[PDB]
Amino acid sequence: MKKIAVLTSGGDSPGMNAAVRAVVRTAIYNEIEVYGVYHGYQGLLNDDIHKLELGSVGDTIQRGGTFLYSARCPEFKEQEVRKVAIENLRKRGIEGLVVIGGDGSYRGAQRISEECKEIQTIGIPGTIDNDINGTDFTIGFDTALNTIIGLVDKIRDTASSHARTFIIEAMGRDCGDLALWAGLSVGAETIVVPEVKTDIKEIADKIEQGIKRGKKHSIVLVAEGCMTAQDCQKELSQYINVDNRVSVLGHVQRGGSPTGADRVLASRLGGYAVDLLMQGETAKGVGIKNNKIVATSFDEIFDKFDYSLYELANKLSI
Amino acid sequence: MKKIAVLTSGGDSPGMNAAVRAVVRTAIYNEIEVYGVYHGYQGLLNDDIHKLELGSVGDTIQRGGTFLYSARCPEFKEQEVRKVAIENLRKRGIEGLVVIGGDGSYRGAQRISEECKEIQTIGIPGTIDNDINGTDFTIGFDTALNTIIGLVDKIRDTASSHARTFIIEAMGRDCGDLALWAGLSVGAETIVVPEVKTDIKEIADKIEQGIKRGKKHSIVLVAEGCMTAQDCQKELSQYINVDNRVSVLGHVQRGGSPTGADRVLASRLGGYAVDLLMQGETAKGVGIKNNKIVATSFDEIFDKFDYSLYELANKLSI
Ligand SMILES: Nc1ncnc2c1ncn2[C@@H]1O[C@H](COP(=O)(O)OP(=O)(O)NP(=O)(O)O)[C@@H](O)[C@H]1O
Ligand SMILES: Nc1ncnc2c1ncn2[C@@H]1O[C@H](COP(=O)(O)OP(=O)(O)NP(=O)(O)O)[C@@H](O)[C@H]1O
Repeated sequence: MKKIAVLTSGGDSPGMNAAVRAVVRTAIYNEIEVYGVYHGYQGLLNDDIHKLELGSVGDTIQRGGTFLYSARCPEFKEQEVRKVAIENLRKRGIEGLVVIGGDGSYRGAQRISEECKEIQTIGIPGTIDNDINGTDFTIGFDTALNTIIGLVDKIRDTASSHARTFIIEAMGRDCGDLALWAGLSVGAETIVVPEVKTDIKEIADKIEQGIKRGKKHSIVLVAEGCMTAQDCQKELSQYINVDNRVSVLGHVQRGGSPTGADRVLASRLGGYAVDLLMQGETAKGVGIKNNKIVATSFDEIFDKFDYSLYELANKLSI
Repeated sequence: MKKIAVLTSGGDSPGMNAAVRAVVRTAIYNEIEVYGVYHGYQGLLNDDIHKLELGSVGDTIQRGGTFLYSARCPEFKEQEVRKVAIENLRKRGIEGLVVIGGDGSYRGAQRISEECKEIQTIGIPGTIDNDINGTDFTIGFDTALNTIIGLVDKIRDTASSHARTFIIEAMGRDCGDLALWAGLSVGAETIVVPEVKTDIKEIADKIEQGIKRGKKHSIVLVAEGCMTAQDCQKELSQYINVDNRVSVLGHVQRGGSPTGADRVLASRLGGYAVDLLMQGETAKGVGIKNNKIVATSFDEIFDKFDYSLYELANKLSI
């Protein structure tokens, strides 16, 4: 393991920079040359590979997004195209490749191990979802959660007092963890998530039942996987008279400085990824499982929901 | 278990309110009457006990500190004094008492179980320290960590550019976790903690060795357990010419809105505490051990340091 490349792919999440920083610093410290791949897997095809120094990642740990960029490269689903990406690494004597992204970007990394015995591949879970296997939390999740806390606190403060209701759309993809954790933290009366059978009657039953009993504003937190905020406002107007503040949080949830948890967590995994490449291991995602740093094969990853925590959220509301 | 009292003791930490909120809501939901004890154990002697309703804890989850207050009651170390506190609960038909504080406040709770078979006692780890046994993190730690991130980022931004060095004092008590996690997150070149043998020569060796090699500012993060910030500035002037920004963070670290992690973590433990009182258990601290909610006897608690994570911090700096 004498040369390592690293790349960022998929949705950008807070701590991607810290993770890169960790990989670069760890590698150079172990006398490995490191190459920054720009623009996700698009970069990989464009031969947008550049050698990185210790200074390349100064003043980054606190930075939102990724300083190598990210892309969608839907063409990376093809053997023939991926051939051109492996050559670009092959020709340059790169033996290890580190991928920081979601479960989609992992699949790309799994392929490269399958289609090139010469390149070791490791995955680092840079995503907001908490959707990734073999890790309890992903790098981005804790930051997003607070971003939602904050923006909710701001909708509250910038609102008319006539507003009884806050139908708030939170980002995950197919995973209701964000909305459950965010819902709990802003003390939301309803939480709508793809994992629990959603009773709109019951939710309107509740809003009518406790506001009009003297509640300032109820807030409903909604997982994008489950439905849109406007959908929830539509479906709730089917029982009850409410249209008060359909706030569609969106891509702001992806931005902002990583919180402490993500910087630390990113750094540990960024390091670990480098250790495992030197150990000669491959085709694994790294993570934190039961407060323990671990590696899980891309096999096991592609072959979570705490209903307890959800029930508690509802105990705490009424 | 028909009546529960709850109290906050010791240093106030972010999420104490969320924890109370959780206890109150959970108890009432299970048709238990709940009593708010004001001013820590001082309240307990003053008979500052008041019945709480669901509304008593509205608009609190996001609030810093505790709305029942906290006190130092050094007199609570005495059998005779504690007699008067047990009567005050005894006379009122209170069968369970919930204590939210540090390991000091736990000891008080352990006593009451030992000196009253009639009152079940549970402890919830509301403290910044991360000093408490049977829990990986305490309620307050994640919030504090970001408070340090933020205030450091502000010292940076509000500083002259002539300043090469930032000797920053972080709060823990006898535990260097905060300074290690904070140190890592602001990318600090030195981290001074009570657990590792501190080489001041080596630290000045490093500042001289890399600033004067073109580094804007080095930051040194210092655990209060280990030494004062001024002590570190003094001891460093014994090798090298530096006195640039001895910022003594202090009690601001205790304040501020809890982050997401602490609200959630507080809520889970606040609930769990109530469950365990109904289950008939006693003299335990609750917590989260290897991503699992657990209870540990006050016995085991009074009978952590990741040197790996510390080593990584130093790999990532130079
Ligand atoms: N199933 C797949 N097979 C091969 N390559 C893939 C696959 N899925 C994704 N990729 C490649 O990796 C990129 C990742 O896209 P995407 O699935 O949006 O990222 P993600 O890593 O899941 N992040 P997020 O969108 O936050 O979940 C795609 O643009 C492709 O370039
Ligand atoms: N060893 C003890 N025995 C009996 N009572 C105690 C003991 N230590 C503390 N107390 C009581 O509990 C309070 C807690 O004080 P302290 O040790 O400051 O709190 P803590 O819970 O450790 N929080 P922190 O200061 O953040 O660590 C004291 O003021 C006493 O009222």
